[PDB]
Amino acid sequence: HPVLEKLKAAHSYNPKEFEWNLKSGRVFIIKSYSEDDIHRSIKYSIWCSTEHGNKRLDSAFRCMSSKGPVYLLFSVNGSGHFCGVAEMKSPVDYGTSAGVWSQDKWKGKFDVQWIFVKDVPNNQLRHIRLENNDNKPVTNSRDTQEVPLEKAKQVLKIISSYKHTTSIFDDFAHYEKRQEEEEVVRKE
RNA sequence: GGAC
Repeated sequence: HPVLEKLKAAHSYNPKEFEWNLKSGRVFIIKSYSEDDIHRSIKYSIWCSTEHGNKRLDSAFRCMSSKGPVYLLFSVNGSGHFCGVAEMKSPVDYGTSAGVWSQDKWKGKFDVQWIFVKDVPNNQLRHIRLENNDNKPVTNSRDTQEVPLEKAKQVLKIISSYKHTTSIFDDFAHYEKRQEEEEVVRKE
Protein backbone atom coordinates (compact mmCIF):
# COMPACT_ATOMS: atom_id res chain seq x y z
CA HIS A 1 0.00 0.00 0.00
CA PRO A 2 1.37 3.51 -0.80
CA VAL A 3 0.32 4.87 2.67
CA LEU A 4 2.28 2.00 4.27
CA GLU A 5 5.34 2.54 2.02
CA LYS A 6 5.45 6.20 3.09
CA LEU A 7 5.20 5.20 6.79
CA LYS A 8 8.03 2.60 6.47
CA ALA A 9 10.29 5.25 4.74
CA ALA A 10 9.65 7.87 7.43
CA HIS A 11 10.09 5.66 10.56
CA SER A 12 12.59 3.06 11.71
CA TYR A 13 10.15 0.34 12.68
CA ASN A 14 11.35 -2.64 14.69
CA PRO A 15 14.94 -1.35 15.22
CA LYS A 16 17.42 -4.13 15.65
CA GLU A 17 19.62 -2.05 17.97
CA PHE A 18 16.93 -0.75 20.43
CA GLU A 19 17.99 0.20 23.94
CA TRP A 20 15.81 -1.82 26.28
CA ASN A 21 18.18 -1.21 29.21
CA LEU A 22 16.69 2.13 30.21
CA LYS A 23 18.57 4.18 32.77
CA SER A 24 15.54 6.54 33.09
CA GLY A 25 11.99 6.82 31.69
CA ARG A 26 8.34 5.97 32.45
CA VAL A 27 6.49 3.05 30.82
CA PHE A 28 2.71 2.54 30.66
CA ILE A 29 0.32 -0.07 29.26
CA ILE A 30 -2.25 1.13 26.69
CA LYS A 31 -5.40 -0.82 26.06
CA SER A 32 -7.88 -0.47 23.20
CA TYR A 33 -11.19 -2.12 22.26
CA SER A 34 -10.84 -0.85 18.69
CA GLU A 35 -8.28 -2.41 16.30
CA ASP A 36 -9.09 0.40 13.83
CA ASP A 37 -7.86 2.89 16.42
CA ILE A 38 -4.39 1.20 16.46
CA HIS A 39 -4.19 1.63 12.67
CA ARG A 40 -5.10 5.33 13.02
CA SER A 41 -2.53 5.80 15.72
CA ILE A 42 0.23 4.40 13.45
CA LYS A 43 -0.98 6.37 10.43
CA TYR A 44 -1.40 9.78 12.08
CA SER A 45 1.15 9.40 14.94
CA ILE A 46 -1.37 10.18 17.67
CA TRP A 47 -3.15 8.66 20.66
CA CYS A 48 -5.93 9.58 23.08
CA SER A 49 -6.95 7.83 26.35
CA THR A 50 -9.72 8.59 28.83
CA GLU A 51 -9.62 12.00 30.57
CA HIS A 52 -8.10 10.21 33.57
CA GLY A 53 -5.50 8.46 31.45
CA ASN A 54 -4.66 11.56 29.45
CA LYS A 55 -3.88 13.43 32.72
CA ARG A 56 -1.69 10.60 33.96
CA LEU A 57 0.31 10.53 30.72
CA ASP A 58 0.48 14.37 30.47
CA SER A 59 1.93 14.50 34.03
CA ALA A 60 4.54 11.76 33.15
CA PHE A 61 5.61 13.50 29.97
CA ARG A 62 5.95 16.96 31.56
CA CYS A 63 7.77 15.48 34.58
CA MET A 64 10.38 13.69 32.46
CA SER A 65 11.49 17.10 31.07
CA SER A 66 13.02 15.43 27.96
CA LYS A 67 15.59 13.49 30.19
CA GLY A 68 14.26 10.13 29.09
CA PRO A 69 11.41 8.51 27.15
CA VAL A 70 7.75 7.89 28.01
CA TYR A 71 7.00 4.48 26.38
CA LEU A 72 3.49 3.11 25.66
CA LEU A 73 2.94 -0.69 25.32
CA PHE A 74 -0.08 -1.33 23.19
CA SER A 75 -2.53 -4.24 23.45
CA VAL A 76 -6.03 -4.77 22.08
CA ASN A 77 -8.55 -6.04 24.69
CA GLY A 78 -8.99 -9.81 24.41
CA SER A 79 -6.44 -10.26 21.62
CA GLY A 80 -3.98 -12.39 23.64
CA HIS A 81 -0.99 -10.26 22.54
CA PHE A 82 0.77 -6.95 22.53
CA CYS A 83 0.90 -5.21 19.18
CA GLY A 84 3.68 -2.73 19.59
CA VAL A 85 5.36 0.12 21.38
CA ALA A 86 5.28 3.89 20.79
CA GLU A 87 7.07 6.80 22.51
CA MET A 88 4.96 9.78 23.69
CA LYS A 89 6.19 12.92 21.87
CA SER A 90 4.17 15.86 23.03
CA PRO A 91 2.10 17.10 26.02
CA VAL A 92 -1.69 16.45 25.91
CA ASP A 93 -4.32 18.55 24.15
CA TYR A 94 -7.41 17.85 26.25
CA GLY A 95 -10.35 19.02 24.19
CA THR A 96 -9.72 18.29 20.58
CA SER A 97 -11.63 15.50 18.86
CA ALA A 98 -9.09 13.87 16.43
CA GLY A 99 -11.97 12.85 14.23
CA VAL A 100 -10.45 9.43 13.31
CA TRP A 101 -11.40 7.18 16.23
CA SER A 102 -14.23 4.57 16.08
CA GLN A 103 -16.22 6.26 18.93
CA ASP A 104 -16.95 9.97 19.74
CA LYS A 105 -16.06 9.33 23.46
CA TRP A 106 -12.30 9.79 22.91
CA LYS A 107 -11.59 13.50 23.46
CA GLY A 108 -8.11 14.97 23.28
CA LYS A 109 -4.90 14.16 21.43
CA PHE A 110 -1.14 13.82 21.86
CA ASP A 111 1.73 12.97 19.51
CA VAL A 112 3.31 9.50 19.46
CA GLN A 113 6.19 7.90 17.54
CA TRP A 114 5.72 4.21 16.85
CA ILE A 115 8.90 2.17 17.39
CA PHE A 116 7.71 -1.50 17.50
CA VAL A 117 4.95 -2.83 15.31
CA LYS A 118 4.89 -6.57 16.07
CA ASP A 119 2.62 -9.17 17.69
CA VAL A 120 4.07 -10.56 20.93
CA PRO A 121 1.95 -13.19 22.60
CA ASN A 122 0.97 -12.71 26.26
CA ASN A 123 2.61 -16.09 27.07
CA GLN A 124 6.02 -14.48 26.45
CA LEU A 125 5.31 -11.85 29.13
CA ARG A 126 2.93 -13.21 31.81
CA HIS A 127 5.83 -14.24 34.09
CA ILE A 128 6.59 -10.54 34.71
CA ARG A 129 4.50 -9.44 37.64
CA LEU A 130 3.76 -5.91 38.82
CA GLU A 131 4.34 -5.05 42.55
CA ASN A 132 2.37 -1.78 42.12
CA ASN A 133 -0.54 -3.82 40.87
CA ASP A 134 -1.06 -6.52 43.56
CA ASN A 135 1.56 -8.85 41.93
CA LYS A 136 -0.61 -9.34 38.84
CA PRO A 137 1.08 -10.25 35.55
CA VAL A 138 1.87 -7.33 33.23
CA THR A 139 -0.40 -8.95 30.67
CA ASN A 140 -3.49 -8.39 33.03
CA SER A 141 -3.20 -4.61 33.14
CA ARG A 142 -5.88 -1.94 32.61
CA ASP A 143 -5.37 1.10 30.45
CA THR A 144 -2.46 3.39 31.59
CA GLN A 145 -1.20 0.99 34.19
CA GLU A 146 2.32 2.09 35.04
CA VAL A 147 5.11 -0.52 34.72
CA PRO A 148 7.90 0.00 37.23
CA LEU A 149 11.27 0.67 35.50
CA GLU A 150 13.03 -2.66 36.42
CA LYS A 151 10.02 -4.65 35.20
CA ALA A 152 9.69 -2.42 32.12
CA LYS A 153 13.32 -3.19 31.08
CA GLN A 154 12.49 -6.95 31.11
CA VAL A 155 9.31 -6.35 29.15
CA LEU A 156 11.10 -4.18 26.55
CA LYS A 157 13.91 -6.74 26.21
CA ILE A 158 11.34 -9.43 25.34
CA ILE A 159 9.36 -7.26 22.93
CA SER A 160 12.51 -6.15 21.09
CA SER A 161 14.06 -9.63 20.76
CA TYR A 162 10.87 -11.62 19.94
CA LYS A 163 10.96 -13.12 16.45
CA HIS A 164 7.39 -12.17 15.44
CA THR A 165 5.49 -13.84 12.64
CA THR A 166 2.60 -11.32 12.42
CA SER A 167 1.82 -7.64 12.93
CA ILE A 168 -0.88 -5.11 12.20
CA PHE A 169 0.96 -4.27 8.99
CA ASP A 170 -0.19 -7.59 7.58
CA ASP A 171 -3.69 -6.06 7.50
CA PHE A 172 -2.79 -2.51 6.47
CA ALA A 173 -4.53 -2.65 3.10
CA HIS A 174 -7.68 -3.88 4.81
CA TYR A 175 -7.76 -0.95 7.22
CA GLU A 176 -7.16 1.54 4.37
CA LYS A 177 -9.92 0.08 2.16
CA ARG A 178 -12.42 0.03 5.04
CA GLN A 179 -11.53 3.60 6.07
CA GLU A 180 -12.07 4.77 2.53
CA GLU A 181 -15.33 2.86 1.91
CA GLU A 182 -16.92 3.81 5.26
CA GLU A 183 -16.17 7.50 4.55
CA VAL A 184 -18.07 7.15 1.24
CA VAL A 185 -21.08 5.69 3.08
CA ARG A 186 -21.05 8.59 5.57
CA LYS A 187 -20.94 11.17 2.73
CA GLU A 188 -23.82 9.58 0.69
C1' G B 1 -22.35 -1.48 30.16
C1' G B 2 -16.42 -1.35 29.15
C1' A B 3 -10.26 1.32 26.15
C1' C B 4 -7.89 -6.07 32.49
